[PDB]
Amino acid sequence: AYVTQTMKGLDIQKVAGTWYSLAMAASDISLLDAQSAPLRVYVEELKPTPEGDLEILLQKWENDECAQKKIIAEKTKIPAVFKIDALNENKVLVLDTDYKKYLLFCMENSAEPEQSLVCQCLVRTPEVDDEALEKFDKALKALPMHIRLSFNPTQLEEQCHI
Repeated sequence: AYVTQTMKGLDIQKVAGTWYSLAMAASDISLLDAQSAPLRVYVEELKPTPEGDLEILLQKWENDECAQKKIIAEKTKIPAVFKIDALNENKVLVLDTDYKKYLLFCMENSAEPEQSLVCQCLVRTPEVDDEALEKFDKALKALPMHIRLSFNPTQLEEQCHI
């Protein structure tokens, strides 16, 4: 069995500083509603707090702007579930990350958000390569996303559009 959750001992501290969004996708277009969607962001850099939580900032596509999203993520003691409590977020589930090479986690916020669950697999892979994508076919792609998004690694080396 190749696990199927967050890994136990999945310490977000193990994924700190790089996140490439090979793809971000949503289970229901509602978490993905909008040409750019609110929870459809690619990650530029993670800044793990001194060790209590992991504070990671990312880039967001706006018709013309670069909006930025806040991820404050603590599962309790802080391993892989986090409430980020900004932009309709309150709980994040990281199913994988640097424990395999890729990361799997979506944002959503408990009130009636499970129809808000949009997983994001951040990359680092042994290449900024669809490696997370094939593994997406399985990671977050392993599922039947209803709005699904994936970009190439070539631009992943650039922030926003510039």
